[PDB]
Amino acid sequence: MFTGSIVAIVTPMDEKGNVCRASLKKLIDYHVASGTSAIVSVGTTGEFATLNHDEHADVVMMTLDLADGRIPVIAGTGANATAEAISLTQRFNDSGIVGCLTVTPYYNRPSQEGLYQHFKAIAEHTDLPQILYNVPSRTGCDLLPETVGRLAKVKNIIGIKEATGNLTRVNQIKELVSDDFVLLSGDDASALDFMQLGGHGVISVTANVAARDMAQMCKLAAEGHFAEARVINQRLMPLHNKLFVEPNPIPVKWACKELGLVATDTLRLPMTPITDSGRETVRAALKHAGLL
Amino acid sequence: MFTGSIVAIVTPMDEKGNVCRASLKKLIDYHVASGTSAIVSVGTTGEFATLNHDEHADVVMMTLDLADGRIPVIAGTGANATAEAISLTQRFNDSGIVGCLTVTPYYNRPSQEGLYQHFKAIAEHTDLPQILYNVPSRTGCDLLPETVGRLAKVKNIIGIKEATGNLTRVNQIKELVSDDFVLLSGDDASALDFMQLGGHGVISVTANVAARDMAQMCKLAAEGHFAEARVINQRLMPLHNKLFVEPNPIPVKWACKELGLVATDTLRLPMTPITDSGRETVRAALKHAGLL
Amino acid sequence: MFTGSIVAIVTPMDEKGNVCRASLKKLIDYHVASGTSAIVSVGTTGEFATLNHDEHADVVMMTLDLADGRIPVIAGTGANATAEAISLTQRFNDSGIVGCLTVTPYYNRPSQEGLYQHFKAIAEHTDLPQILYNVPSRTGCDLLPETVGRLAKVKNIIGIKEATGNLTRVNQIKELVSDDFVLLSGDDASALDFMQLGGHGVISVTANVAARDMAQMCKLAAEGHFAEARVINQRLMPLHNKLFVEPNPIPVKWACKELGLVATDTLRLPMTPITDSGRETVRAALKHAGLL
Amino acid sequence: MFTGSIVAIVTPMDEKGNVCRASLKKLIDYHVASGTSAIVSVGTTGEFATLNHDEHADVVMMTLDLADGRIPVIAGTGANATAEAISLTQRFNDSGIVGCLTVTPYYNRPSQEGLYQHFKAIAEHTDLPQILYNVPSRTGCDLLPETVGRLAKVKNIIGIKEATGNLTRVNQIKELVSDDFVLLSGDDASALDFMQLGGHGVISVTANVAARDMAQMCKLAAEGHFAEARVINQRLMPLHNKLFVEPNPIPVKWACKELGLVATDTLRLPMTPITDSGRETVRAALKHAGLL
Ligand SMILES: [K+]
Ligand SMILES: [K+]
Ligand SMILES: [K+]
Ligand SMILES: [K+]
Ligand SMILES: [K+]
Ligand SMILES: [K+]
Ligand SMILES: [K+]
Ligand SMILES: [K+]
Repeated sequence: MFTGSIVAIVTPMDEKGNVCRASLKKLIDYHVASGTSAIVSVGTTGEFATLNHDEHADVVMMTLDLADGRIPVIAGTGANATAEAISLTQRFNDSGIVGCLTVTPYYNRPSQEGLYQHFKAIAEHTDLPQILYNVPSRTGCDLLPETVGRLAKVKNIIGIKEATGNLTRVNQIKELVSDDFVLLSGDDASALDFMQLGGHGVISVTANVAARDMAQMCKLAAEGHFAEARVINQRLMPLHNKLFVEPNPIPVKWACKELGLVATDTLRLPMTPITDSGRETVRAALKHAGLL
Repeated sequence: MFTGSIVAIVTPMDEKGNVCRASLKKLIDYHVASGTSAIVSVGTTGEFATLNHDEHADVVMMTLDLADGRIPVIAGTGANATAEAISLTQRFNDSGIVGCLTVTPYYNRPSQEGLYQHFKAIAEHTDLPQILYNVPSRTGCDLLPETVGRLAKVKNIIGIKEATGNLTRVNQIKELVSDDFVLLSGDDASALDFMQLGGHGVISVTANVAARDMAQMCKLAAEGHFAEARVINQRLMPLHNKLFVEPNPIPVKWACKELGLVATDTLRLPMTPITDSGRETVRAALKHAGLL
Repeated sequence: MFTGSIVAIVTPMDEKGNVCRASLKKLIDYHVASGTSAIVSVGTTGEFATLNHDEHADVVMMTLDLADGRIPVIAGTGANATAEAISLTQRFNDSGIVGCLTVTPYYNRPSQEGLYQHFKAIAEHTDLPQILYNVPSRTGCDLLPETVGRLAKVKNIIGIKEATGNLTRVNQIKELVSDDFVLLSGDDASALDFMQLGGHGVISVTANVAARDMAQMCKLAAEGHFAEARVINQRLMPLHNKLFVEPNPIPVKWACKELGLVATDTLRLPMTPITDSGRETVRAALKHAGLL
Repeated sequence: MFTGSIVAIVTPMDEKGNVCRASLKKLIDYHVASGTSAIVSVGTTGEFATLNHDEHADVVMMTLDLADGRIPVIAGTGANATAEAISLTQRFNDSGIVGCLTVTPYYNRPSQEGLYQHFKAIAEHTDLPQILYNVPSRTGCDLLPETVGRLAKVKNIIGIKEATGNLTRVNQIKELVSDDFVLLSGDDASALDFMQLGGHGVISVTANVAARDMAQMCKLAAEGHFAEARVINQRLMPLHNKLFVEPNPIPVKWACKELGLVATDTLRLPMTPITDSGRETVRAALKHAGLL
């Protein structure tokens, strides 16, 4: 499933920074009960940067085992070297994931033609649906609508997570792709706007702690009930902003701990513990959302 | 060693995309003959992003072997996970490198406290000198002067490669650190200005192809002869700009090939071959510098 | 009238840079026949910068006389000194204009509180409806949604022309103002998106040469027929971009000459004649729109 | 005359918002005693935006009268319409000013060809020396080095106030102009760096309140004594930053009042009185500089 509220799920850790199976179970149960459409496993919010390929595959496989067929799982699979992306994708072929979320190469700043060759090569070598991921503020490069148009002609490139926050991208892309290509926001604060312009859903950080409200917001949006959706969005807006008051996923992991969804808020370096001022901002946002 | 013209050396490849030992030897001999001060091996221009850690280590070790003590070698050792950076650095402990060039984590956008903890942990697990490297256009992170001050207190953090192109940073950093902390430019087009303000050298892309001119420019600067240095700078300014007409190191590899310094201009995806227009542009820049 | 397609009309000039009454008549007749909602007289596109207060008032009065009750006229009235804005507004009180379009002070970069006092003072001293105008790329300051919310409580501050091109502003403002407050795009390339998010119309440059299509696009948008509107917008998109290929209103005046709507494309310094390359780009855009 | 520390002098006002002659005399005497090189009258810091042209001229003429030949006076003379700039400049022909400071047109965002034609027309209608002034954060326009080169060929265009804060511009401009073209900083916080790179002085906000320190800093720079100059710079760096904690000249007027240099800190809307927090911040900066 590639529409609606999709959670960019945390990778909960114990105090030593190893994956906490019990906490992950609790989250997956929460998303199944709360109507989340799908789970993105080991994306950005899942600390893809700091897990190696083996830990990464283990978390995706644990997620699939715990989901037990009840919710679809999408794996984070991007890399900044095309061979590495291909490699990582092969590990998931026939795993039971429904698709991959693959970020533009970071740090090396490829050209548009380089992005086109990168994602074309990845798609060629799997039968899994690929969702492109554009987030220039993190990567240093910006996959432009013209190149998305080119890539959308590849049979298994099926959509994009557009995290620029630049809402003009929705209809720039839409006009260049077919009606079945999925447009997903990657920017929780602008996501409702993104859906109102023609987007199909959101791959969300806020959904980690407000799963039911996110799922209902996205359904109302899909039905065209934007005024109703916006009431929900206004209650969630402080979270949409304050989950980034310190680097993601520092705030959202602390929030999940505060709600009791995970045992510890531990992260791996270079992520560091939430500051006291951040705890206060985040808990105020949680209370605005009605969650505490 | 950590002053003057330091080349950010290309990792020359064969047509298959693997290191070309004959080409590497030819470059290293060229830098020895030309008066280059040091070699940074497998930094950004060396394709750090697309070599695996074994491949990376092999290139460093080969470079050291071929240098044969004639020219000091600094290894690129950054990572966006602190554990990974510590592992990569440990590969080189007792190798013969003189220090490490370690980039701010990319993609995961840590806080300044995160950057402090990351670089301090790395510095604690080695005796090698550490050069911090700040290049926010690539990483999504900006290591601010205040934080560089805090880190400069760690015994083996000894300098910074400042690749913002923002020349105010020179004296902002200089006032927070001791007189022996080295300030190196990471932006060829502003590097002579950077030295004019107090910087000690440059880790240079241009020096791949204008090694003697860059070493002479930097000597003239260190001696206070800025007008004479500027004449050299003006001859090189089109290369300083046009070696980034397509993503680095696409242009500089082509230029190396055109000058007969390497056998092929092959790179790894997502870097792609230079365009025809790019070739013309770089060729004009080489003609301007008097190299072709 | 403060909804639909509102034209930011050129001030047509003869070869000496004086207002050409015959050309202005022709434009006004064109807008009446083409279903334009209202005319903004001596706004940015009308060369407010280069007319003095007397020429400015004369053009607004000539526009009103030529309109002859058939189309509403809004006057550009902004200034960067609050006393000057008040002064200029008084000249129009009881002129027959329906409202004023008042830009944030330019060059002096006032605070939000300064913007609040500026526009509050202007509104206090007239009974005319005021439409606020935010265009940071020109002024150096950005009237933020919180301040718009404060100002919208003033009885005669009735709407905003939002020219940031940042579409998140639509619902940030909407949630802070009453349902009768008018939200108007000032960015033709994003205007349809702006209306789809809840905006009420556009104060448009493109409407100078595509009045009928703009009027129909905005009506379809108001009715919620966004797919139908978007077909029109895609035919107009090259104009929406290429009317800014050189500084506005250089392209649109040349376009109006090419269509025969005005006798000359003359402007006042520091605007200079369209380049040959600009003529070619603009005429290609006109042909894409079906206008030539 | 056009080197060293040039003060961008405040236009001190009474409580009604009109020029305070006693205050103006007190400032001018202060600059004479302090070793300030020249006075820019009714530039940006002098509230050019909120004085009418008669008021502006009166302030210039009063300043000249009070200077009584003891200190040279440069008039602010910019406008965003070329005709208006020519008129304002003509008011001062034979006045006794030594030159004019003329800003790039603001708001109307002319092209580089437009900027060339605007400044060349102005220079053609006077015998007075013209200092170009580039401050894109205020104007929406950036006068690039190439264009400054073209303009430097006009006999009476003799320098530039470069207020981008982008220090690469120093040597970019210097290489395109003759040795007698004057380069002045318009950014106090980077001005010592700007002089280190080859600039000839600063048109300074800080010099309103630290005139002797700024003149001594600039003398030390001209002589090549940068380390000694930097000590002065470090003492002043909090003022250089915090005189813009609220929009200029809000902080610097308050500071002048607090030091007893002017009778009131009144400004004209849309500038508003300093906030309490701003007062505390500026006061701390004055204490750091040793002035309070
Ligand atoms: K990693
Ligand atoms: K497809
Ligand atoms: K990699
Ligand atoms: K140290
Ligand atoms: K004007
Ligand atoms: K109102
Ligand atoms: K004014
Ligand atoms: K000249």
